[PDB]
Amino acid sequence: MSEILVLNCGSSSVKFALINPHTSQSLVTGLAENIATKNCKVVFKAEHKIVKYLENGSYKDVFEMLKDFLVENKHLEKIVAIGHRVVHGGQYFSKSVLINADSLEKIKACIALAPLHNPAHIEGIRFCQQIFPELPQVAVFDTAFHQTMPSYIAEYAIPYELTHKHNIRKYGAHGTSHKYVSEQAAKILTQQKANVIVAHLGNGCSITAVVDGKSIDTSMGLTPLDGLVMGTRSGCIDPSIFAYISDNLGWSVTEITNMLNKQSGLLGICGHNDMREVSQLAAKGDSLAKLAIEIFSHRVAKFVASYMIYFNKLDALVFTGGIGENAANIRKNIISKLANLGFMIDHQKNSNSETFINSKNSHNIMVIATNEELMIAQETQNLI
Amino acid sequence: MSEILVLNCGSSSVKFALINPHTSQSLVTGLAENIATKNCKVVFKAEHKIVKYLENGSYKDVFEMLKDFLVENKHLEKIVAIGHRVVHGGQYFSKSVLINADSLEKIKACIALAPLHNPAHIEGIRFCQQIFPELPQVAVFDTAFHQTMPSYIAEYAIPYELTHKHNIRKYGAHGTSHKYVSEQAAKILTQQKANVIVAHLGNGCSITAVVDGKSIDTSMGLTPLDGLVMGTRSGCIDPSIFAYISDNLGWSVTEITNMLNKQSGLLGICGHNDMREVSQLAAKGDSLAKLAIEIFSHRVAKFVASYMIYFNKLDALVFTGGIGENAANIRKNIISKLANLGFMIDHQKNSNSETFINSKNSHNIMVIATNEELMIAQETQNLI
Repeated sequence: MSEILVLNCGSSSVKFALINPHTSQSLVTGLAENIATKNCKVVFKAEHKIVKYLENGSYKDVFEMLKDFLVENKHLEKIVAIGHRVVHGGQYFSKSVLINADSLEKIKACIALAPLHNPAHIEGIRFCQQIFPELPQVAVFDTAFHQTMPSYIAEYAIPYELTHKHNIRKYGAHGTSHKYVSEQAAKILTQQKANVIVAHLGNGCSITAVVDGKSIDTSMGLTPLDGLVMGTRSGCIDPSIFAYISDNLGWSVTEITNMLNKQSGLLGICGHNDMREVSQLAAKGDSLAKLAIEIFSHRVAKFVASYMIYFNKLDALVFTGGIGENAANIRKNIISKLANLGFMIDHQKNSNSETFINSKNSHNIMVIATNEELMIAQETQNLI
Repeated sequence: MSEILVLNCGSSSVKFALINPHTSQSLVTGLAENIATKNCKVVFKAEHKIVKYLENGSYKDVFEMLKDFLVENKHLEKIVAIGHRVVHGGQYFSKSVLINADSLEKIKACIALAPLHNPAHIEGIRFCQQIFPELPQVAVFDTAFHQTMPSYIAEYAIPYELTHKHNIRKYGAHGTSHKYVSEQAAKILTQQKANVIVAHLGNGCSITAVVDGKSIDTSMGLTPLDGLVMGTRSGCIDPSIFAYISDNLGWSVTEITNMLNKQSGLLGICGHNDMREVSQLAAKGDSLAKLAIEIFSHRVAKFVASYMIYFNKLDALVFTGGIGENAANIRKNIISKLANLGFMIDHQKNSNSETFINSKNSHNIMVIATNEELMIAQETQNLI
């Protein structure tokens, strides 16, 4: 009957789920958003949906409302631990860990590496210590899975001292998703270990080569900004743009970096960050939306192609994430761009988002739902 | 019997060659260095090498000395035109052009794209207008060849206004070498234009996908900093490194960019920028030199793999440039990493850098010497 409270704390949002690790069931899921604004609200999804508005609600208010809900609905007594999604564990963590003085010190040190992510994770952990004092807590790092990437792949071609004294290298992210999905792939294919390429396509997008079950290369970088085109993130770009923009427009590094993270990607190209809206606009003939789809899909194809280098035999190309799981048109586009590499879609299977969507003469092409919350619950249960 | 004078006019240097476009023969080559300093000197290489020192010689003094040499050795009368290398032609130039007020205006508008070179190119042209008034002049752009890249490939995923108002996109470079080499490959391979991937590996390194003789994708970006690992340039790196260094170490955009351009690449990794010295050190057992070679070679292999998407049938992978033409160990290492993609080297053919260096069961792998000065002479001849 034990449950794990799973959290993903963001700058103005808290995503939560109550999961039974023994049954793998998600009993309650929810999302607080627009925190610290007049539009603050918390959506609870249990048997039925309940939306609770809290004008000007703070992060602490949100946690108190979450606790109130757990108490009133008699979940608090069943909860044995809290698992936190933490984006960046730097070179410190290659697996999940209990939250205590040491791990917290390290998570704090990694703020430098993921300044747009780790502060909120830590704030969440602190609220939980205050509000659920007697529960053990676990951190599950989106960089952990990628810690197996070898130096010749992960390191950049920069001064030794920057690499080693300042820990600058490729870390990747979405690790929990890539781990969960690649393990699911091996299970479905009845393999002990997966040899797959996993494309996690959602608001953020990344892709990872998994060889014998371990990440060997991945698209995000020092931070989740790098690699694929995303909702508001640029992904790959010539570092020369900093000097160019600074010299010519006078923007600061902070301003340029904010633009790459918040005003770029699909949003920058066509004016919409939501791929669903972009698809609908493109279908109606919007030229920029159509272009955004081409740039997005072509870059995914280029990464898949590049990762073929790692495989004597590729078990499967796997789609996951909000877009990967649901957007048949995007999967079709990416696969059409991979025709020369022996990938081919079965349109009927694709339209239904089946587990396998490839035709007969093609590498396996799979659609697998990610479940980061369940993975976090399991990682957490393992440590208590 | 006619001759073309080929120039690369830099801020403190003039590289020159006298070429017969019809016989393809380079009659004289040379380099003026340290112009307007105590150590100003001009090297002339014809039958033998001659070094002429000219303490504090002006850029104008250099040109008069060049003229004097061409008069004294009876070359001047045979010269029919002057071809100028221009590093960046933006979106204005997709081919070589005769120099006139119009084209000069356009070149001037590209200054922001190459702020340290395009001015020196222009000044050199003006010196030539004064000193060789009778001769037609042609500009040949390192960026022109890549102007066939389609927008969904060349554009970054950034705000529309940055792309279009401010011309921020991938331009690539080494265009004159990629064009010349793919042209040579076409003469050797089949009846049609070449379908080849060209890896130009020298002090700068870039790789290009050429389909039916036209560039469709290439590794350098806005400037020649991006893409492959090079002697002192980082190539690809997470843009997030700017905020990290600026915020944590307090460096300026200029200092960070200088670091990526001048202290990175092989030099940054192992302490040596010259690939020959890196190879020699690695061969004696230096593990960092070995790592530098692994990082360098793997990145080339990743780009080759990524470019496979463009080809129904790849005609050849082609190595060129100072390293590509001469470094058998480096080519062997790169092809080694491409084993899963059906590339295999023949060691004895590789040892002599033969036209074909692949073994029996392999895509074609070639070594073709580049000759950018000849290409500039041919482009120039074509317009006069």
